[PDB]
Amino acid sequence: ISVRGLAGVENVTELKKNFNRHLHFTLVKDRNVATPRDYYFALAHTVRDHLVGRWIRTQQHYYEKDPKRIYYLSLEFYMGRTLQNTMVNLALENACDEATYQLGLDMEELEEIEEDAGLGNGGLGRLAACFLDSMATLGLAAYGYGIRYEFGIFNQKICGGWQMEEADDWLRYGNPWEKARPEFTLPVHFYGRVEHTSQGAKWVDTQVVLAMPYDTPVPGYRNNVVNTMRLWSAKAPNDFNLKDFNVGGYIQAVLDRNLAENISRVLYPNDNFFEGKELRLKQEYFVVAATLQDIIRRFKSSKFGCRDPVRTNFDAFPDKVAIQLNDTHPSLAIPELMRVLVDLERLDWDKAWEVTVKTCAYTNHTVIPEALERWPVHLLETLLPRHLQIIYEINQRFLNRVAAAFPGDVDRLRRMSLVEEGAVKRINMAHLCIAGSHAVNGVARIHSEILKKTIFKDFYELEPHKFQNKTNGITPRRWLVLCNPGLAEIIAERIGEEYISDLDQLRKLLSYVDDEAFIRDVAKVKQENKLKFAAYLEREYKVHINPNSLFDVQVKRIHEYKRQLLNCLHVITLYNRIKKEPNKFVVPRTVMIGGKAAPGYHMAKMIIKLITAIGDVVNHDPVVGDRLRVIFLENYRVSLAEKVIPAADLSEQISTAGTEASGTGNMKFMLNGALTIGTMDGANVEMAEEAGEENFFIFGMRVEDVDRLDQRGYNAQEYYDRIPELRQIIEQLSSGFFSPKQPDLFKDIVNMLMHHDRFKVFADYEEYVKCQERVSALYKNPREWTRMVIRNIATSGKFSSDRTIAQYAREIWGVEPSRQRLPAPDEKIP
Amino acid sequence: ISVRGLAGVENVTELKKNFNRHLHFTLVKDRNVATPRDYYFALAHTVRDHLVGRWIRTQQHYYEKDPKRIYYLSLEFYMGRTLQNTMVNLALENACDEATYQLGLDMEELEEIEEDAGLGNGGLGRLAACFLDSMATLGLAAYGYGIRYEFGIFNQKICGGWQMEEADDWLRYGNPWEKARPEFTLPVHFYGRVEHTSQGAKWVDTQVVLAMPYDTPVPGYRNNVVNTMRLWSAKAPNDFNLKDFNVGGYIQAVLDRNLAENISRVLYPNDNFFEGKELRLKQEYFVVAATLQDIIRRFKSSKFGCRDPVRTNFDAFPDKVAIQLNDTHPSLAIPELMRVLVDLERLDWDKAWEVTVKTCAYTNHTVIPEALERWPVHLLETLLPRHLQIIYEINQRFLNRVAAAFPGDVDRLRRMSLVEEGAVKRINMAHLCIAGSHAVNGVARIHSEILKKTIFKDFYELEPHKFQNKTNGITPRRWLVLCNPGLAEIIAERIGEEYISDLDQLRKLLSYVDDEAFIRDVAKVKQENKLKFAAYLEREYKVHINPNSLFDVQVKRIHEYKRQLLNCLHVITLYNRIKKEPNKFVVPRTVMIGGKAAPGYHMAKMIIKLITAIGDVVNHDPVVGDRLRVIFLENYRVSLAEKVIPAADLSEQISTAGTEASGTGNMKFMLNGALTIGTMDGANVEMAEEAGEENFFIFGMRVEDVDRLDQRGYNAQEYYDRIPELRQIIEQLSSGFFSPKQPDLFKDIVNMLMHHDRFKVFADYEEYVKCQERVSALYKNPREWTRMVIRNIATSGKFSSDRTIAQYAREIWGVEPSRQRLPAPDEKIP
Ligand SMILES: CN1CC[C@H](c2c(O)cc(O)c3c(=O)cc(-c4ccccc4Cl)oc23)[C@H](O)C1
Ligand SMILES: CN1CC[C@H](c2c(O)cc(O)c3c(=O)cc(-c4ccccc4Cl)oc23)[C@H](O)C1
Ligand SMILES: *Cc1c(COP(=O)(O)O)cnc(C)c1O
Ligand SMILES: *Cc1c(COP(=O)(O)O)cnc(C)c1O
Repeated sequence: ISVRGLAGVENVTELKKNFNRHLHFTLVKDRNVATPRDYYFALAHTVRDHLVGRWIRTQQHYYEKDPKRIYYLSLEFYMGRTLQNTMVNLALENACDEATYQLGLDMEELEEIEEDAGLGNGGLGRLAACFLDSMATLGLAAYGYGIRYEFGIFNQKICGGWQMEEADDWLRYGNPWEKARPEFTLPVHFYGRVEHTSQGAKWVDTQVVLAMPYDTPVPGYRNNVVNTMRLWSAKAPNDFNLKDFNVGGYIQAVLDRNLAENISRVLYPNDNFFEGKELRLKQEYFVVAATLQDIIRRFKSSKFGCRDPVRTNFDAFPDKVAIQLNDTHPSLAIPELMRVLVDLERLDWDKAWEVTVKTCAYTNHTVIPEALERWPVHLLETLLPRHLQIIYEINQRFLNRVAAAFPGDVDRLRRMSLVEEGAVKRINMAHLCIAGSHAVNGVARIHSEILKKTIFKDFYELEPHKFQNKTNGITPRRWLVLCNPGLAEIIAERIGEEYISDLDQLRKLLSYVDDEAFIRDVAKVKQENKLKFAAYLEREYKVHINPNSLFDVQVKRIHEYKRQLLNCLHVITLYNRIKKEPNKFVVPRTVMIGGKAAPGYHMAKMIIKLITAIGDVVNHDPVVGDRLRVIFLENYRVSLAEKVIPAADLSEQISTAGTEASGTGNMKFMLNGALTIGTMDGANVEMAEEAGEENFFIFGMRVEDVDRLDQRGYNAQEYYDRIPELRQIIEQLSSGFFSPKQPDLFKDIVNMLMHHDRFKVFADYEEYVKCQERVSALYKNPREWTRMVIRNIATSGKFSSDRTIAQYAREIWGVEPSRQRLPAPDEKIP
Repeated sequence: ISVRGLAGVENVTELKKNFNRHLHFTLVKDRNVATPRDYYFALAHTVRDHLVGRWIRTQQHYYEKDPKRIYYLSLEFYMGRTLQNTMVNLALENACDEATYQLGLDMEELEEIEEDAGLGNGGLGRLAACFLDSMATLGLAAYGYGIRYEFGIFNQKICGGWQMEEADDWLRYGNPWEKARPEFTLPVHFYGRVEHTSQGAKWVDTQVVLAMPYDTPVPGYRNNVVNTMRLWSAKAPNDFNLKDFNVGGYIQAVLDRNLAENISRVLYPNDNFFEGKELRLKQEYFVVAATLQDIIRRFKSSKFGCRDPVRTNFDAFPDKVAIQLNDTHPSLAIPELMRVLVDLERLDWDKAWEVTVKTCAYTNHTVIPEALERWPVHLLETLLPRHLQIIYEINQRFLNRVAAAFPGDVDRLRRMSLVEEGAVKRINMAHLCIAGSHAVNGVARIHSEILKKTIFKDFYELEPHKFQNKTNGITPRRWLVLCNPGLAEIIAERIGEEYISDLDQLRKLLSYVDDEAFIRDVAKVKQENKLKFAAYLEREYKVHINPNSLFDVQVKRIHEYKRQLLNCLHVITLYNRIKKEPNKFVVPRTVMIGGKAAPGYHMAKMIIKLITAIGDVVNHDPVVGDRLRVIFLENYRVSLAEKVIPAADLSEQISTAGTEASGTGNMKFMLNGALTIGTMDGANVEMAEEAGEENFFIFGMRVEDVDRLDQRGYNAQEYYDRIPELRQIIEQLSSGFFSPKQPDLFKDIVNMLMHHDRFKVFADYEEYVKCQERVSALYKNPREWTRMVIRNIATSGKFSSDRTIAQYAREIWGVEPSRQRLPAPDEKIP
């Protein structure tokens, strides 16, 4: 059937009875009233059973051996579905496929019932998920810590061509994967005030909110390692949240508990955008405060909570603990670690600071200013009074270091301060992170260089040793084996299975680039994937597409910097050219654009409307026929990505040079047989460098060109004046050609393009359409298109998150990865 | 060990492995980190497994045979713990005891970990629970329908002698007994308006709230029948509760979902008191609206949803459905049934009314005015516009019936109206219930008579056939076998086990009233129970009591009508007499008073303080020694009742004659070997009648005496003037003898007693203390005290809820009870 594992005789039999056990005893149903959802659940519980044994021994193992622990703090974990991924990592896929088949059920049908765990916005959250998978596969004692939102990223609906948001009630039917651990609930404090008494400061009169943990297992790839992802949920205490007496109403008090519990209610749906709301700050401290208590508790046990030098010497803390800050969201971990060490453990400031810096590391994800977290001092002042004091003290000591290093450089002083003066004083969380971390890394070579040359230039000059680079990656399990079994199979047929946990081995495929059989196969799986997607499209969304056309797709969050607008200009250009010479042959294309817009991002929502507006015109023009279709992919999310990416021919990665720190969707398309048209931005640079620029479709300005244009001054009118095709498009938009009933509907888009385009869409237009013409030429030559595809696939090995994690491990955490199988799962009950 | 079932070799072995299965796979724990709570859960899941098989076949059975279904609607189900009760009804207690013993665990220790399901205030909620147990034991196709409150009755804490309330987060660690059934979620409507169009009225522009059901199994006593209790939970839809667009904030919209969900958040903590709050009305409609949809859906299937006369003829509705309204709380079921039949099914009014009346029956629980539900018309007008219209129409037609029956009786017309004029117009829910039900019953003979003679005299004259009586009862399983195994054993030793489901057989014990062995035994188990309680007291609450004294207990909700105050007067009298003649012998007593006060009931809270204030003085007077202790039993609830009742010697049932409709605590004490001191009120009358007044300690005014006093006019001063002992007590309270630091602390109590005592505490004082002297005399004669106890126990058979349910079944529902064992639980998987 494929290499989804063995369908053993004893195990298929064992699976079936357990499926039946759960359907009866767990779901309390009988075959005569069970629905597909019930069957999905019976299966999930059956699969979940297989890793608890391993989960228990893995955690017991770490307790015995006591290795250095890695704590990955993130406010986002974009997990997606977990049934298939679990089967894959446990080598259960075929056995399960067989067992459900014999029970008369279609496993694929049941998998579609699982709800996505959408606890993330996009790239940042998905990276955390890929990292968790790699850390387990590399046998690291790692823990993912976050927040268990009861409502994840909103489900996107398109009404009248506009995006409608609706709550993502992903827990509605329950989550079979998590395990509530109410016995490990921890208290988190808010508000209050600081008392300075005799021997130290005291944080007093605080409001208490409880943090209840929920654990989800993270299985490594076929190595019997099962790590833990601990997500915190907010709960109101039953006392004060009722006991603070003297009238108000007993009923009201109880109803008001959903005020403390709102902290973990919903994920902020902003991608690369900072919104300074109090609720967000509460969420950030909540995850940090609870996590750190858990980390220290575990440490106090270790082998120090037995003997060792005897005397809680936190001198060894950094030798046993590593905390990775995914962006600045969990930045309060730095002043919180100090607070605990100084205020509670009573360590001297300098010793505490030494420990803090040595255990914390920070990962920067973007350079755009509106993504930068700058919290108003009055907010921190009211909510976290002691932390503000600690931050001022950290700032004080840091600036003294700067002054000593650059005597008289007064402007440098204000530039590096963690405190920004002005309208309202604010705290720069990025500066906080750099000062309190021993390592700061960018997510792609170009991005890391930009950090040193621009945004954090002063900090790099002060401590060059802190700055590093760790190019992002994606997990080959979910992003190849899981979503593209067909491709994984033909690759395995030639080079074996060892590449699944050693992607570099994909290079061996280079020697099949002229193999007639392989070329035919690679091309066949892509055709099958396209036919499958084309069917899914009519199944769940309904309105046909041609599977013989070039599948041109751009899927990612809607952003001005991502330039979905540039894509739109090209689509309209294609349309206008066909209308000019109807009977001229052009390579048929199905351009698919999908992605969610943050609810308050007006321009992003306007772009979605433009996309659907273009499709309304183009898709119903008889003269165009099936040569051009414009489709907006609704509710783009992890599970949808697993469907479109394997079906794509052309991957659109066209952000303005210097704006996309790295990107990861780009890597997903490369691994799945799509060719890339993009700018020299983020990881694109490293991808072209790995495959050879001749096997990549690069166009547009480079970072330097953008800077040159800025010195000069960007004037869109110029491009409008010199390019007739461009002029024609802008006039079509302006006149209502794409919005008959509301002729001025797109005035904001046009106005922006012409007068305030921070991302110079027009500047890359000419080179973009020219490059697109080259893609079409090559597509007309199936054999050569496929050969270039093989060159990309064979050279994508570097982009596996296993490589990324191995680098973090060695160059930042100080731990050694290992591909050693944990001593089987075997029963055991001590 | 006792007759808690057989500890079979194969089953104890089977139990142990399943306990281990659950500890490993379900709880994901290993013996090295498992805590008593984990062990309790492993056991609960193991026991829960044993009834799913039966649960499934019972429900399948009803589907095949299609008997008339009984729907018991109640806003309260005071269930308590369910582990032990399940073991008892499944005959698993000994096997489980053995198995956990071999696993090295103390089953009794684990049982204490289970949280009470306190979804009720007291009597009314506990009655619903006893009824569910009896209906299952009598093989009735019955369903209990209610609301799944996430917060039940508050946990009571005594601080400084005052009651403090704190949220009852009973779901904190999860509920192993329930099964969420999200697939059966139903929508409930609120607000909106009524459109009268061509062919009928339409309820439009409503706000939708979803009702998600949770099912809990209700096992019958050893007959393999497992019925269902379906509790509804409120959930906000994901659309409109987000989709009603045009600014406000996406985040806010999501947070605002906890506005629709507040409906099932908390139980109103009022016992026999009406609070006209909108949230309460919403709860009442919520349970009614969801339940009725479920009832009709099931009906449409039956055997009509196959063939029969073919044509949804609701003519057979009353032949297949019976809806019992537990008090007026679910009264909206009447106009809701009409709404559905008329507005949706399009039946003519008269046919719909015929069906409604024939399927509905109402149970009245009290005659006190402040418990009467009178909803303001403006509230129903805004929240349920169509129901108000239907109620006016029902009223209209009903009054026309009255006018035709009593021509010219204009005052009768206004008296019987469902609409009350005055300050604000209100709807009398009790009148609604009588008009739309074919049966109305009181809960004890005297209460039922009072209803016909007073409160509902006009209605009784109109339709005498509607009025009935159904004396309350308690289940002998939980209230004897479960809480008093020792007593159940010695009884079984002489007459067998058949009495557990046939309490009348207890009469056979009369022939052992002179048996020397039995007398010694009955007395021994009572002594063991007392020693056990006396230990529990120091264990969990700490401060010693003497197990050799007479255990004088009054446990029930704190009320002015229940007269805990009268008890207080007696206690103070005892104290004053000892202080007067210290060296005179008196029978030692431990008087225990426990019960919760509604949070807003000031007087009730003042009484609790008085009780603790008396104990402060009495318990620390050296001269008193161990002859008199006054203890306030904290957090009285079902699980605590299971502990004190079996340990009691004297049961205090002293409400003012005519105020306690029935009472059930009184029956619990009679069954467990306590003698009763009480007034001729509620069921007390029937209890004395069953045991013989010579074996009961009756005192005080009868209903007639109370009425006589009212004609005359009650003047407390008179009693104050003629009874020195009483005068001395009132002056002690007035002067601060019991509240040194706050001398006027009890001025409200004294003022009330002297000027506005609606319950004439003083009028029964003399006869009360005189009667108490008779109890002490008899206690001094162990042998005779015990012989009187045997006369009470042997004659309590009539008070089993099996008898009550058998009467409801035959005289109201039209179904025949059956003690036939359902065809085993045996595996099966169709
Ligand atoms: C001037 N104004 C433009 C819109 C912007 C804004 C909003 O008002 C609301 C939003 O939800 C977003 C968002 O999600 C991303 C970005 C963003 C992110 C990176 C680069 C450029 C931009 Cl415009 O901007 C947002 C902010 O008010 C400043
Ligand atoms: C005059 N006033 C007295 C208090 C009463 C009241 C409250 O203000 C608040 C409450 O929670 C209760 C309660 O639980 C029971 C009874 C009650 C019930 C039956 C008979 C007599 C009484 Cl007093 O009364 C309550 C109401 O405001 C009328
Ligand atoms: C991989 C992924 C992303 C990130 O895509 P980029 O193109 O790097 O912005 C966003 N959303 C989902 C659903 C993803 O799978
Ligand atoms: C039985 C019971 C009641 C009812 O007691 P009465 O004395 O009839 O008022 C109230 N609360 C609990 C916990 C009960 O078990």
